[PDB]
Amino acid sequence: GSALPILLDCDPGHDDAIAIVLALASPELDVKAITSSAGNQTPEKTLRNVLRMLTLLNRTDIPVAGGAVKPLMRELIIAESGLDGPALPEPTFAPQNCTAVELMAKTLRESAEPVTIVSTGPQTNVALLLNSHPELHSKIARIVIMGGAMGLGNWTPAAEFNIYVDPEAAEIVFQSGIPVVMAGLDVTHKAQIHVEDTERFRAIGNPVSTIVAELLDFFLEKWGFVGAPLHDPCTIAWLLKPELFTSVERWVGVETQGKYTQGMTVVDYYYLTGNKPNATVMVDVDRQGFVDLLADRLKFYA
Amino acid sequence: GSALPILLDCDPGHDDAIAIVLALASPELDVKAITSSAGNQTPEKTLRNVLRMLTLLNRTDIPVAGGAVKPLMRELIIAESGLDGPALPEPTFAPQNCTAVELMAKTLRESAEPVTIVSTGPQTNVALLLNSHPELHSKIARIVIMGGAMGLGNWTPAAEFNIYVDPEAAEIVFQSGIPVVMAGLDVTHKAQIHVEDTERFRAIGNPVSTIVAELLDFFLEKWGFVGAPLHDPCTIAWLLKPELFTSVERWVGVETQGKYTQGMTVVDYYYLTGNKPNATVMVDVDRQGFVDLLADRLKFYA
Amino acid sequence: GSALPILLDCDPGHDDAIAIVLALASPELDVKAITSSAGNQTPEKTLRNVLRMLTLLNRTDIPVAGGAVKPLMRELIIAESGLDGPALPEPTFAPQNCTAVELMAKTLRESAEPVTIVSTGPQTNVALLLNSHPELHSKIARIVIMGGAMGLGNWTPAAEFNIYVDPEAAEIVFQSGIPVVMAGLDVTHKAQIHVEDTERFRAIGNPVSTIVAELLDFFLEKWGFVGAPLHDPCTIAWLLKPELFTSVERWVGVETQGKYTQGMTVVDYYYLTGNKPNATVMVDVDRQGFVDLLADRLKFYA
Amino acid sequence: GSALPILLDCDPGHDDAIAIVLALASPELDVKAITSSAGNQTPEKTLRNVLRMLTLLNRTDIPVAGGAVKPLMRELIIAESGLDGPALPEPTFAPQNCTAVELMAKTLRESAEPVTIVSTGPQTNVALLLNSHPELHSKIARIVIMGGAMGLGNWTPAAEFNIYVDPEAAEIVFQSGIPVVMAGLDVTHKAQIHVEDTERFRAIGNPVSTIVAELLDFFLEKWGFVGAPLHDPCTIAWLLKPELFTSVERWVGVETQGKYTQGMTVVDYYYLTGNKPNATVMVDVDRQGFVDLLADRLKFYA
Ligand SMILES: OC[C@H]1O[C@@H](O)[C@H](O)[C@@H]1O
Ligand SMILES: OC[C@H]1O[C@@H](O)[C@H](O)[C@@H]1O
Ligand SMILES: OC[C@H]1O[C@@H](O)[C@H](O)[C@@H]1O
Ligand SMILES: OC[C@H]1O[C@@H](O)[C@H](O)[C@@H]1O
Ligand SMILES: [Ca+2]
Ligand SMILES: [Ca+2]
Ligand SMILES: [Ca+2]
Ligand SMILES: [Ca+2]
Repeated sequence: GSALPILLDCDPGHDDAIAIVLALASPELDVKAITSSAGNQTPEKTLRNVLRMLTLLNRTDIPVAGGAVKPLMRELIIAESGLDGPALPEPTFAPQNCTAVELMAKTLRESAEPVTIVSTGPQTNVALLLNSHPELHSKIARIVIMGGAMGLGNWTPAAEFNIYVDPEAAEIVFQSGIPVVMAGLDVTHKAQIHVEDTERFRAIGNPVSTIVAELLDFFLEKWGFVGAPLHDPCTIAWLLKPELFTSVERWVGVETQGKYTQGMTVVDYYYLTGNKPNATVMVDVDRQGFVDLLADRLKFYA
Repeated sequence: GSALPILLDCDPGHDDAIAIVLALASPELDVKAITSSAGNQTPEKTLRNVLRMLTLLNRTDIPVAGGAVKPLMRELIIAESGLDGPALPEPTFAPQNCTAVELMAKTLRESAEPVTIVSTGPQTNVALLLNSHPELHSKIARIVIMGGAMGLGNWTPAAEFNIYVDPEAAEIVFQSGIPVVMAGLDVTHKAQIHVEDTERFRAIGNPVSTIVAELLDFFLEKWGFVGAPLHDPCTIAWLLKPELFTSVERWVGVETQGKYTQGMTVVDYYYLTGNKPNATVMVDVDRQGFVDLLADRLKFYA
Repeated sequence: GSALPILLDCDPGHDDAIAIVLALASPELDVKAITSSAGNQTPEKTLRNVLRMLTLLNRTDIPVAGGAVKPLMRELIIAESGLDGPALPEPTFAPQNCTAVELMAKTLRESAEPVTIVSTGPQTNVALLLNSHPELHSKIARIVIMGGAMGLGNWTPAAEFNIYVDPEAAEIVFQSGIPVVMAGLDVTHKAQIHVEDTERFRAIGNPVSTIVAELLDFFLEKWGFVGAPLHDPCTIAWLLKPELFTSVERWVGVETQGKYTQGMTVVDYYYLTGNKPNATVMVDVDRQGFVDLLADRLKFYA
Repeated sequence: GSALPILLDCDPGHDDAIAIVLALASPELDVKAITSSAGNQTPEKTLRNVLRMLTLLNRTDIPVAGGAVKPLMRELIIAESGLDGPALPEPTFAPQNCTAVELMAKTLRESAEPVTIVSTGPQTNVALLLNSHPELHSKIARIVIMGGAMGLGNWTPAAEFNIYVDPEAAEIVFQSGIPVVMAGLDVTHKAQIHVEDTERFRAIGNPVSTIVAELLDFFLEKWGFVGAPLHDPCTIAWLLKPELFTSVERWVGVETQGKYTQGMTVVDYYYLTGNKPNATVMVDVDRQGFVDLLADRLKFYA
């Protein structure tokens, strides 16, 4: 029958690109559209990068649209192409002549079943969709994000990059009443790709496994990591094999006003507030299992 | 030739309704659509009220769409129909099968010239349009709002109602780079309709002038007002006869974080900041001239 | 209140252009869109001509779309710009990024009341609308055409030009079950503009009355006419002042198969068939009254 | 990579339904939409039948739209549900809120590559698409029809049913300049399913192979057939395995005017006219190979 319908919103970005690769190697998922957010790079670059990845993967049938050019209430800060390392093809196809929100809305309207949204850059497009289309909330099964940290941030002391870029958009997502699943730094810093794992991917032997290895190569070349955290593919991996993860439901609030804490995801892990949980927070992963999943799925491109 | 194209976004609301009446009596203006915001009443009620007013005025040709159901990042607070007083007709037509933002976007796309947006409730729809359609900013001539106060607020000590309902949306408007014109309480509290003026409107003698009088009657039945301030029609009046007003260009910022000041419009009247002006702020009005304008235009419905 | 909503489909064409002028000088009518058919000239030229006329008339607010590039089942035959004579402005605006049928459909969907279609070239676009949008038939009040002849044709012995170009499309219109009103050659050959009438239009003295005179000049420079028949404006004139015309309801069939009669409108004037009437056929006009109407309306452009 | 994109337009109809089954069991094909034509049954029934088949097959992700309610220029004639025999599920999903032509156009616009149209009922929707969207012809790779007969007809002496229902639409398709491939009665009368073949399908053992057998059962219960011709699946079979067929390129004209020959496909097999070929005409099939293909593909539903 039909697969699980998903909308992927992202800002490639090496790990976003690997998330695309993993999703497209997974027949359990039906990627309905890919839209670009601005974060890792400027909106022109993230859009171009989605197109190049879909060109590489011979999935020009998936509609693409460029999203918001900046955060809701803040100027854009960025992380020279945004996908440096491998030689990638020029796009062989054009994005749709609409915005990301328009393409997401069209998908939700057209759909006969609730759609899962996966957003692995700043939450700007997702927030705009939620606020502008209250009539389509019933068509959203859940929103699976890469962003936030119960613990320390990777951009400012308290904040992870994606949330920091657009804290207001993230807060809108968490306040929306739609189930939210969060792959924060607590899980992604455990999802490390060691040099031996990149070697393993390279040894798979096909052009896509090679490109994935090259993407991983370039990024790697105080945190105390053995290998590089591979953040965005944790969202897709969780959809495919949730048994690889430990996840808890807690209340999460995004700080938008603090002097020293803008963009922090405040997670009420110990039930200190009266707040009902609004998110599933990933807190652990079987790292070898995660690597095994990526390696197995890369055989799709043989 | 063609008139000045406008998009009217509002939350009727007695003064919003009078603003509709004034706009539709003015051949210099071409009202392209009317959309409803939530503020004065719930979104179902403000939508119904737009429809009832257009039914009354025999302008069922103007497309109508309901907007956002709540503020961007806040729960809705409201000011039992929202237009109490006169007996109004049930709607004879349906709203468009799209959202307010969709209808605004379609208008801007279709337009051969920049369109003036007039927004007299909370700025929620306008902000969603600005953020979701960066490609359409060049199609927006200016945004004329009723909201804010250089001086004291009418809802909280520092904040006027429309801005207070959605401070984030108002801030997005003021930060947008599109010319903004503000009819705040500084001007609207001067735009008082005295009992003698309502008598004058009633003496015009047609069904619409009568309804306007009834709307004014009901609202009237510490501020030190002689008559009731008629806020929202100041936006339309400024478009028709700017010579009735004194306006200055200053920097305006909307407070979104303060303990005691959320929703305040902070106006740098005395050039104390380094900030370049982003708004035209109305600070005075020829009150009798404003009343004369309304009375003259009401003859349209003879 | 609101005016009579119309969709104008045409192939300018000097008389089509004069029909546009007359319609836009008439506040009783609300021209919702103008679309171009191919007939008098190629589809690129008729589209350009609509745009030039709307530019001249300062009505760039009326949306324009190009229609079908050829007849349904036949190659295009045409009557070097298609509006030769006057110097006309280059367009200052673009057509909509949709087809004529799409623009007509959007209009009908958006409308709160049945819309009158006026089609003064071949019926190609109208037929495509009727067949492709059966759900919108209830939104069409009537279809007013310029085309056909109860008597002799002006293109082949039995056929008038517009019907001859696309007989199948015309037959679809007449078979549609929507009220059809026909300004055929029986009426239009009586609607002659004499040299003295063109002088009168020229003496009105404004740039548009001058252009109309120039259009009439050029066309004029066996039929036994005193002046040139002004065909297409008879449709608009009938909407404005039906009392200027004598019209009868009869059955009309369009010949699509005959050896010698393709494109003939067969009118059962004497009730010789069992067929129920499907059209209002204009058979007479008060010519001076028609000229008076045009001259009076041209004062609009003073 | 991505599969071959197709638009399926059909009027189920037992063989149309089997064509849907075959297409959805074939990963080489990406069915972008299914639209309904009127022919075998009324338009309400063919639409319902598409929905029931997609419900059965768990492919509610494929968008569906109802098409034209009657032939272009003729009243509808039909072949009590239109899919009698098996118990089928009620639809679990709704058709799109647009017409067939609108859905086809949207698909063609959105597509990054030319799309193959397969039409197995009357050509009404396809013709409307071709005439109304000349700008999208370059997005149509080819049109594969079931219809016509080089030899004798199955509805009137000279005409096959699908062409007879709408000869004008078929003629528009053949005149369009887009490559046309025709599975006429010459091939479909050879594509017979014997009782032993239905037994074989039934022995495959899954719910879908069972339903296919039931559909074949009911239809069977002067022509000189051993088994029932299975017409519409020949189009899909030709796309999957053209080596099963013998096909020739010849000129084909559809008769629309004849006294005794309306709806005939006139095939210039012996090059007697000066006309350049406009169609690929299927003239032979490896019947056992065709049955083998259906049986192999039915294993998809195990
Ligand atoms: O902080 C993690 C995020 O930063 C970006 O660099 C990655 O794409 C990821 O989504
Ligand atoms: O505070 C003024 C605003 O409050 C509302 O009651 C009016 O409609 C006006 O827009
Ligand atoms: O035959 C009359 C028609 O021919 C065209 O030349 C005119 O525009 C008119 O519509
Ligand atoms: O004549 C063959 C056609 O008739 C219909 O009954 C079938 O579905 C097929 O498409
Ligand atoms: Ca990312
Ligand atoms: Ca208001
Ligand atoms: Ca004409
Ligand atoms: Ca069929």
